[PDB]
Amino acid sequence: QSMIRTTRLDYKINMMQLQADFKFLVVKIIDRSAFKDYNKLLASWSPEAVTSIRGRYKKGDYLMMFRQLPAIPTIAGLELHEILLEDMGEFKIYPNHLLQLLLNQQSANEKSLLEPCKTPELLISGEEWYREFRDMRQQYYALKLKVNWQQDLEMSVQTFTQVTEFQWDKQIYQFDEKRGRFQLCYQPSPGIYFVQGNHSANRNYIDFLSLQNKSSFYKSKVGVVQLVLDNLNLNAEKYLLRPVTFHKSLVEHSSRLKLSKRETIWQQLAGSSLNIYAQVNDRLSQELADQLADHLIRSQLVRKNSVHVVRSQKIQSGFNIQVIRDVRGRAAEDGYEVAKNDQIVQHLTVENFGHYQEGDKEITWKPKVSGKHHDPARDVAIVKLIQELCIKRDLANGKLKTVEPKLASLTQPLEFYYFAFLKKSFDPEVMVIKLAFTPEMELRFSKKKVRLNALTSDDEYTQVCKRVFDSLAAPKFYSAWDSVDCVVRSGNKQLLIQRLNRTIMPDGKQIRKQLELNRPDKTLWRDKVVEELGELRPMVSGDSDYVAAYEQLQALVTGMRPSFPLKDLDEAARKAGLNPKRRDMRQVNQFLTENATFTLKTTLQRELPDSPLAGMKWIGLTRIEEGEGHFNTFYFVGSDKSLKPVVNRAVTLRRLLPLAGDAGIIDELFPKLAAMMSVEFVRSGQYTVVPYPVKYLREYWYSILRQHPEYR
DNA sequence: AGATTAGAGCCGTCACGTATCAAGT
DNA sequence: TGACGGCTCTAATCT
DNA sequence: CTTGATACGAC
Ligand SMILES: [Mg+2]
Repeated sequence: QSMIRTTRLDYKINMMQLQADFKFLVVKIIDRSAFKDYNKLLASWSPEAVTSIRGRYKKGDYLMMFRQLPAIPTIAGLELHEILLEDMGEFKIYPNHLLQLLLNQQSANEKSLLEPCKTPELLISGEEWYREFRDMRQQYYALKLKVNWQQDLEMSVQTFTQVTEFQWDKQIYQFDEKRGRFQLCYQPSPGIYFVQGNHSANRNYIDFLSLQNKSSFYKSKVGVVQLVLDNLNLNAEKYLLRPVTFHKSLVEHSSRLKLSKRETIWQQLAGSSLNIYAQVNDRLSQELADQLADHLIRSQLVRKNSVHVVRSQKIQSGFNIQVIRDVRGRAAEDGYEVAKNDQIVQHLTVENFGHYQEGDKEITWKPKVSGKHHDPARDVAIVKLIQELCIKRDLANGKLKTVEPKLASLTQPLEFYYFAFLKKSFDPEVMVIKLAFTPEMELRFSKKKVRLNALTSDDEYTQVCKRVFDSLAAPKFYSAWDSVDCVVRSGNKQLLIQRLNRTIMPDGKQIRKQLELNRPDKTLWRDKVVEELGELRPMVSGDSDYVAAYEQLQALVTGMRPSFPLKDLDEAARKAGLNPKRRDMRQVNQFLTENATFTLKTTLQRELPDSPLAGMKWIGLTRIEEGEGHFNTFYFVGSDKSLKPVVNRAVTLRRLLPLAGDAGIIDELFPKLAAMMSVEFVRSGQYTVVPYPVKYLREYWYSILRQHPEYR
C-alpha cells in the first residue's frame, strides 16, 4: 500500500543530553521600548541559538541557548530567567521550539557542523538566488524554514533588498557568503545591509521540486529541506532520541481515474451558433475578434461538431464570446456587457488573452497549435472559453448537462453549502448558499443570510453555520471562512471540507539517492564498473533483448577510457541505440537503480510499486494521527499526467471532518467525491481540488455580487 | 511595535512518442 | 474580464 | 499479413 509523507515532523529529542551540554534561558521584553536594550545586550552576547516562542500566557518571549551562561544583568522593561528543562512545559514551551532552536544552527552546505546563531529564524539563501535589480541594488530571496506548534515544517520565500546605511527601527539582515544564510545584524558592522520587502515588480518563486539533476534538485524546496534534515540528523545525533524525518502515512480509497480528452467539451457545443462581437469600435478588440473567428472556422473540429462560428456586430442570442479592453480602473468607458434574458456571454480581454503589451498596434496573439493537425481549437485558452460557456448555459437553463448521466446520477442525492463571509455591514455575517439537484437534474439555488452573533435559529441554514462556527479556530476574519470550501450534505449526514497549510512532501531521502546515482559527472573507474556489471549478470534473468541490451552495455564500457564521466558513457549509449524509451533499456535502466553505483536514468518519473513520488499523483485519502485518539482525515489531489521534470507548486491537504454522522461519513461519501473530483472542465487538464458543484456555486455567487455591491 | 497573521493578488499551468491490445482481407 | 490554486507577499492586527 | 486509437513514458 502506498505511503504518502506529509509535512508533519516525527522526532524525539534526547532530553538529558540537551540539558547536559547546554543551559537555556528565557527573556521577556516587558515593555515595548525595551527591545532596544535587549538588542545591545544580545550583541555583546554569544548565544548558541535564539528562538521566539510567543507564549499565549506571556511566559517569556525569546528562548536562547548558550554553552556557558554570561553574567545575567537586571534591566527595566524586560527580565531574564534561567530555566531548567523540566520547566520547559511550565513556560508554555513545546518540543517544536527546541527543534527550531536546534535547527537554527544548521546550514545548507553539505557536511556542515553546528555554529552559533543569533538570528531566531532559519533563512537559507544562495549565490544563484540573487538578481541585480537595475543599478547597484542587490536582492536575495531566501527559504525560511519554521516548525510551528503543530509540528509542521513551513517553508516560505522571503525577499531582502539592499540598503545603504545601518538603519534602526526595521530589522537589518546581512548575508553570510560561506554559510549561505541571512543573519540578523544588531550593531553596525562592515559589509552590505539588507531589509525585508521586495521593491521590484518580480515576485520571486522557488520551484517545489526539481528532478532534472542533483544540482537543480538542491535548488528546490525539497532539496534544501532534505539537505537541512540530513545535516541536522548528522549533527544532532547526540541530542535526538529519534531522527527528524517527515511523517509516514497510509493512503486509502485511491482513485486512478483518467480525465477525458479536453476536446470532449467541444463536442458538447454541437449544432449551436457562437457569435463574436466587439465593444463598439476600438480597432483593438475589433481586429482581435476577426482573428479569433477565422481561426475557429478552419479548425475542422467545429465542422465535425457542426458548430456555427459567426462574426457578428452586436449582441446575439445563444453562445456569445465577446472582446473587451479590461478597462476597470483605467478611467474610461467599461465595455463589459451583462448577459440578459437567454443570452450567454463569455468575455475576454485583449491584454490578457492577446498578451497585448503596450506597444505594437496589431495583436500578435496566436493559438498554440500542435499535434499533427494545427487546429487552434485545441488551444488551452480557447478550450476553457467553451468550458465556461457550457457552465453559464447550465446556470441560465438551471439544468445539469455537462457531467453526463453517469456523474449527474451520482451527484443527485447530495447537497452542497458554500459560505461567503461578507466584507461590510460591521456585524460578522456569512452567506450560506445551498445547491440541490432534482431527479431531472435541475439546479435549485437557495440562500439565506445568517448573523454570526445569533445562531440560535433552528432553520437548516443556521444549524450548518453553527456546526462550522465551532470547528473553525478563529471565526472572526475573512481567511477563516475562506479556508472553508464546501459542506457536502447527504440528508442527515454532513461533511466539511477545509483547506490547510499541510502539504505532501515527496521522499527526500530517495530522491537524493537516485539523483546521486545519476549524477552527470559521477567520475567512475572502468575496472570497478566492469566487475559491478559482472557480479549482477546472473541476477538479470532474461526478457529477450533485455539481456542483449545489458550485454551491449557491458561491451560498451569495456572499450572506453579507464576514467570517464557518466555523461560520456550516457552519450555513448545513445550512439549504441540504448535509448531510455524502449522496453529493453528501461528494464536495464530500472535494474541498475536498485543495485549499482551508477544508472543511465532514474526511475523517479515512472510509476513503481513504492514510488518515492507518492502523493503527487491521483486522488487519495489518508488518516494522519494528530492527537491521541483524535484521528484526522485528509485527501490530496495530484496530477493525472506524468509529472514534468520540474514541479513548481505542491499538493495541499484538504481536511474532512464529520459534522454529523460519526465515522461512517468519510467512507461512504469519499468514493462519491472521487468521481466528483475527476472532471477536467474546472481546472484544464488537471483534477479539480474540490467537488465540481462548488464551481457551480461560485459563479452563482459571482452573479449575485454583480447586482449586489453591498455584498462585495 | 515588532512581530505576526491576515487578506488579497499574482505567476504557473494544460506535449511527441514507443510500448500495445484488438480494431481485420 | 481564460480561471484556477498556491503562496508570496504587504498591510492590517494585535500587540 | 495489416494496420487504427490508448498508455506510460520522456523531456
Ligand atoms: Mg469568467
